[PDB]
Amino acid sequence: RWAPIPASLMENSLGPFPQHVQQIQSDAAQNYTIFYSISGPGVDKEPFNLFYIEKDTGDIFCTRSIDREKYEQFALYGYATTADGYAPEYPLPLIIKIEDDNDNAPYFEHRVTIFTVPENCRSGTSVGKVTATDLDEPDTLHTRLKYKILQQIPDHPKHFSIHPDTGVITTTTPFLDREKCDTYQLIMEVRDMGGQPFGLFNTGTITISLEDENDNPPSFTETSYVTEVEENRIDVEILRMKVQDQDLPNTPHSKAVYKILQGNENGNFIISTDPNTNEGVLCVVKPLNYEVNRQVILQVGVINEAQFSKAASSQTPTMCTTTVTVKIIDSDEGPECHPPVKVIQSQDGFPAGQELLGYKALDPEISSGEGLRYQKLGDEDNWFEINQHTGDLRTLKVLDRESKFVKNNQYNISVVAVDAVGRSCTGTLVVHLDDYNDHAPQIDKEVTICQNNEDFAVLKPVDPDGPENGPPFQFFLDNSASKNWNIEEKDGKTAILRQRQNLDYNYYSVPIQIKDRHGLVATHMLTVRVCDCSTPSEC
Amino acid sequence: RWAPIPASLMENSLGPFPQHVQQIQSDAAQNYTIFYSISGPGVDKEPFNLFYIEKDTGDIFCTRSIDREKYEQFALYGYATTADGYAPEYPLPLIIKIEDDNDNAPYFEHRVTIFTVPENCRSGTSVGKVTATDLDEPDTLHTRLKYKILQQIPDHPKHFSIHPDTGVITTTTPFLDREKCDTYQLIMEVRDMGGQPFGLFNTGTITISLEDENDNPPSFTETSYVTEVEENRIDVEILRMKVQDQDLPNTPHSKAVYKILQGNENGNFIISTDPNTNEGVLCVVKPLNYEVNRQVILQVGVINEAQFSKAASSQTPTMCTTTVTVKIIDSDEGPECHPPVKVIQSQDGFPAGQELLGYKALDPEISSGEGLRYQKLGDEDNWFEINQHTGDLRTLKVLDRESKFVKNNQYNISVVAVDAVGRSCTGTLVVHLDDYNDHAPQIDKEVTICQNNEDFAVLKPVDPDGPENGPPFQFFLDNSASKNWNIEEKDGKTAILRQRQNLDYNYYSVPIQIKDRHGLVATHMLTVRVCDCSTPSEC
Ligand SMILES: *[C@@H]1O[C@H](CO)[C@@H](O[C@@H]2O[C@H](CO)[C@@H](O[C@@H]3O[C@H](CO)[C@@H](O)[C@H](O)[C@@H]3O)[C@H](O)[C@H]2NC(C)=O)[C@H](O)[C@H]1NC(C)=O
Ligand SMILES: *[C@@H]1O[C@H](CO)[C@@H](O)[C@H](O)[C@H]1NC(C)=O
Ligand SMILES: *[C@H]1O[C@H](CO)[C@@H](O)[C@H](O)[C@@H]1O
Ligand SMILES: *[C@H]1O[C@H](CO)[C@@H](O)[C@H](O)[C@@H]1O
Ligand SMILES: *[C@H]1O[C@H](CO)[C@@H](O)[C@H](O)[C@@H]1O
Ligand SMILES: *[C@H]1O[C@H](CO)[C@@H](O)[C@H](O)[C@@H]1O
Ligand SMILES: *[C@H]1O[C@H](CO)[C@@H](O)[C@H](O)[C@@H]1O
Ligand SMILES: *[C@H]1O[C@H](CO)[C@@H](O)[C@H](O)[C@@H]1O
Ligand SMILES: *[C@H]1O[C@H](CO)[C@@H](O)[C@H](O)[C@@H]1O
Ligand SMILES: *[C@H]1O[C@H](CO)[C@@H](O)[C@H](O)[C@@H]1O
Ligand SMILES: *[C@H]1O[C@H](CO)[C@@H](O)[C@H](O)[C@@H]1O
Ligand SMILES: [Ca+2]
Ligand SMILES: [Ca+2]
Ligand SMILES: [Ca+2]
Ligand SMILES: [Ca+2]
Ligand SMILES: [Ca+2]
Ligand SMILES: [Ca+2]
Ligand SMILES: [Ca+2]
Ligand SMILES: [Ca+2]
Ligand SMILES: [Ca+2]
Ligand SMILES: [Ca+2]
Ligand SMILES: [Ca+2]
Ligand SMILES: [Ca+2]
Ligand SMILES: [Ca+2]
Ligand SMILES: [Ca+2]
Ligand SMILES: [Ca+2]
Ligand SMILES: [Ca+2]
Ligand SMILES: [Ca+2]
Ligand SMILES: [Ca+2]
Ligand SMILES: [Ca+2]
Ligand SMILES: [Ca+2]
Ligand SMILES: [Ca+2]
Ligand SMILES: [Ca+2]
Ligand SMILES: [Ca+2]
Ligand SMILES: [Ca+2]
Repeated sequence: RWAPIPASLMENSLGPFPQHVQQIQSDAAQNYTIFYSISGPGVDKEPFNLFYIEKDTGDIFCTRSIDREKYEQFALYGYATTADGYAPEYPLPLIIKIEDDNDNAPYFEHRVTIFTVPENCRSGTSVGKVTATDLDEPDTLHTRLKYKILQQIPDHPKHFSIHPDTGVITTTTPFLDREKCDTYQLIMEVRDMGGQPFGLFNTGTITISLEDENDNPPSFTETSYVTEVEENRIDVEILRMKVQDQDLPNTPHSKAVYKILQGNENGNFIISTDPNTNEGVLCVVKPLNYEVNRQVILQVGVINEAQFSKAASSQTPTMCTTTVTVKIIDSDEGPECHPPVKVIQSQDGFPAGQELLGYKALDPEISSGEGLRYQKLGDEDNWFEINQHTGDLRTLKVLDRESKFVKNNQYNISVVAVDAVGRSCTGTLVVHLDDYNDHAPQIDKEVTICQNNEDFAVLKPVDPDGPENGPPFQFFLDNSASKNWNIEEKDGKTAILRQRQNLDYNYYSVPIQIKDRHGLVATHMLTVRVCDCSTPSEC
Repeated sequence: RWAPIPASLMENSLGPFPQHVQQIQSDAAQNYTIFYSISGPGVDKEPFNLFYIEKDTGDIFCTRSIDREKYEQFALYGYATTADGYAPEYPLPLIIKIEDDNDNAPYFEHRVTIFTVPENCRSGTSVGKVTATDLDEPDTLHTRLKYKILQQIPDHPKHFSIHPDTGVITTTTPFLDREKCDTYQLIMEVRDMGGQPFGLFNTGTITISLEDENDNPPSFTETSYVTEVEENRIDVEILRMKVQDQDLPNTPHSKAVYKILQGNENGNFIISTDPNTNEGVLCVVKPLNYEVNRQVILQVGVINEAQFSKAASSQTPTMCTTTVTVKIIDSDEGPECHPPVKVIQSQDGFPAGQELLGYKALDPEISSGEGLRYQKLGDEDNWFEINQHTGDLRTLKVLDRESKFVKNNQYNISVVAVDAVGRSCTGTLVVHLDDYNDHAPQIDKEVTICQNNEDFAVLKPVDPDGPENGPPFQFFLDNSASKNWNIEEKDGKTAILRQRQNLDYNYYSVPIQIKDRHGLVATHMLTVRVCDCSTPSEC
């Protein structure tokens, strides 16, 4: 079957109705009469009675106006029957095609649309795309939409340009900046018919608001800073420096972050950020001493939580920094005494009535150290006497390491220094005595031996001198015990009193001399007890 | 077969070519491949390659612009065959109908055309009809013509009016006159599109020339005429009168015809029309006699060869006529003599030397008959002698009816009258004389009779007088022969000489008297001889 050739009706005909469409006719109309009849969606179906046919002339007619956008075409059947109801001709499948006119204006899905763009973006940066629906016959001039910007606000300079065919808005300058203007509005138009002035149209708004980029570093209020704090302070804020950021406030592009760049090596200072005011609070956390440093110079800088961009302040070093000089003020302190211990050395044979360098107390204000009233405290055998105005020492006794108040060969005396108000230090003074051979080997003199269980005694000398000036000892007999006693010296620190087999139960006496390593003699009278004991207790 | 549904093309398509017309498609295409092809006057016939079909898509296209006025529609055949040569479809009869736009202006067949009408016609008289060719599609606005006169010249009054739809020119007044205006021009316009101002148009001329009708009778130059001709003249023109006709000259409406209305009863005059000058020649054909009438007065009229019309001077009495007075002149004539014979009566016994009224000779100039010199000619026995002046008779001899110069009782004598110049007539005078009884019956005297074969004779008298003064006669005897002779009168002119038986052979003498009807006696002596003869000569 061949496709039917379509007759065409223009939508929105006003009249006069009934309006004429086409004329169907059959050649078999000769010889005998024929009754023309019609049927299809449009006559005996929905929509009803849109068409009808003159029973004789075969002329088709139209009873009402048609909206192409509701009905695009009608597929009908043409008939040729006769009064008797005979049917010479098969039915004619015809179609009536509804043609389109520009009876619809293109409109915008939404009155006002938003787009957003990052500031400082490249020109030709495409920002977005608009689309308008036009219900006319598609892919025809009646539907060919053309876009263009009707007006921009602020009016100049124009930063936007829309491609008329696609509807893409794009940028025209690279100089978009949120800090100069944060939002632009464009009034738009859609004209069908290819944009020719007899086209149908509507307008709409399209607001463009810029998204912020951190293209501005923060900057301090004043060009440079100065302040004051007292020495030996802690947990106190020195100053508050405020800052300016030209970007979006209360955001990582706005919030500041300070850093002490140079000057804070020891850790004396710390800086932090008041979160409610975004200023930098400078505090003292470890104390300063006026005497060591009178002036500290800090260089503090500021940065944003989030990073910098735009490539004008990014390649180049643009953290803005100011130099804050913190002055420390003087407090007149009591006296200090470091190290907590001084030490001086001397010979053990050091004479009395001598002057010796004692504890030096350094006054912090003036290094001369005068104006102080020293004072001894912990002196046992009173070896010393202090100079009240210079803290020097005067020997009273002859010094002597072998004193029963000499542990480790040292003597302890503590001194209290006092200033002209009531403040006081304390120092400890160690007296390290070097040794001299001023003693000789000493021993006990009450010897004791049993009879049938010992033929000897063991006698043990002790040189109170130092290990260098002590043993090895040398033991001599006096010949008072000529050939009734004898002594032998195996080691250099022990000796054994060998009696001879000529003994009585009595108290004999044997004089014995003993020598130190150098040759200092002592003489010792031993009273030996000769008991018939067993153990060294039964006597 | 159902009639094909036509797809439509606008003539004068600008483009863009190739342009899409319609799309042929076959249902049997889902089964196996089909290659579409078309053919008809428009593809492989004339005009060639205007159309073509995409073999697969079935779209028909058009390659060039079409002039509907060259080709009103194209009847094509669409074919759907396959590579294998199968043919699902019989060929599809298509027709591509070319639509018309108003691209032709209606024009006039001839720049200037002529029509003609007779003058003095009724208003609404149809003069002619114009037709313009417009090659556009008939029965549409593109050809719906409206006609109109743009200008008529002479400008006023407008005598013509054209019907805007049909193109028939008509008259508007009845006052058309060729003698006032012979020709009109109409400047015309034809506007298609129903004469609406955006219609196409052209102009033309239409000359109207009036046909002449005889609406003017001819009229004489002079108000009246006078002239002179000679008495007793023949075959000569008396005068030439010219005439005026304001109609079409040298035509049956101009050429004249004269007729004598009154005055020419006897037939003296005849008039005719000179064909070379159209004037009237008045002639004499029977002669005039000055003495009878000195002046004749004629009534002449003139009319046109062709009859009069318009029914204002044709229905109404308008033959113009003039009175011609023709003067007759006197001619000095010879003498005339009518009747050519006179007759006069008299007694036969009329005396000599007597005067009698004779022949009258009429001189025409003066009726006195004087100035005339008469003269006798034919008088035999000289009965008369004529008077030379006037026409009298003088008896010379005594008159006598029984004269031997008188036949039938009349006497002829001719007289010639002569005037004082030399002209002469001739006349005869018959003299019928009355009878008198002056003679008596006379007879011979020589009788003849025989004896034995005759007893009587026969004698016959003759009275020279008239039958009235003659017989019947009466015969008397003198009684000289007492009883020897006797006569009897049977008839009125008979006589028989009866002798008696007492007779002897001798020569007797018998007196016989005889009288006429009235009683005049004569005596005659007969010498009668009676011999014994036999025949009428031998004695
Ligand atoms: C006389 O005064 C001096 C003052 O220093 C005493 O000598 C000091 O002895 C102390 C205790 O032995 C030493 O203290 C240190 O202690 C830590 C742990 O507590 C240990 O790790 C160290 O090795 C050291 O022993 C101190 O260094 C030492 N000072 C000096 C200058 O020698 C001395 O003991 C005093 N005399 C008497 C009789 O107490
Ligand atoms: C219809 O009538 C015509 C008369 O000219 C005739 O030729 C034709 O055959 C008729 N129709 C049929 C189907 O025979
Ligand atoms: C520019 O950018 C917008 C959003 O990225 C697009 O919609 C447009 O087509 C062009 O790429
Ligand atoms: C675009 O402009 C028209 C002006 O004709 C407005 O009516 C419309 O609302 C939109 O602003
Ligand atoms: C688009 O929307 C704006 C409001 O944002 C209107 O002012 C404008 O006329 C258009 O309707
Ligand atoms: C300084 O320091 C000592 C302890 O080392 C105290 O005993 C003295 O009284 C002073 O306060
Ligand atoms: C009037 O009559 C003329 C003939 O005199 C026609 O030619 C014209 O068409 C109209 O009928
Ligand atoms: C009819 O009249 C017009 C005047 O507009 C002429 O131009 C034309 O030639 C025709 O004579
Ligand atoms: C008819 O003819 C005359 C000239 O004879 C033109 O003047 C007129 O315009 C029309 O062509
Ligand atoms: C009168 O006279 C003429 C001559 O003058 C004759 O010819 C005529 O016959 C008549 O006698
Ligand atoms: C009488 O007779 C004569 C001749 O005698 C004629 O000549 C004349 O005319 C008249 O008749
Ligand atoms: Ca619609
Ligand atoms: Ca549209
Ligand atoms: Ca539409
Ligand atoms: Ca920026
Ligand atoms: Ca920014
Ligand atoms: Ca910032
Ligand atoms: Ca200090
Ligand atoms: Ca200080
Ligand atoms: Ca101080
Ligand atoms: Ca010592
Ligand atoms: Ca020692
Ligand atoms: Ca020693
Ligand atoms: Ca054309
Ligand atoms: Ca046309
Ligand atoms: Ca036209
Ligand atoms: Ca006239
Ligand atoms: Ca005339
Ligand atoms: Ca005339
Ligand atoms: Ca005369
Ligand atoms: Ca005369
Ligand atoms: Ca005369
Ligand atoms: Ca006589
Ligand atoms: Ca007589
Ligand atoms: Ca007589």
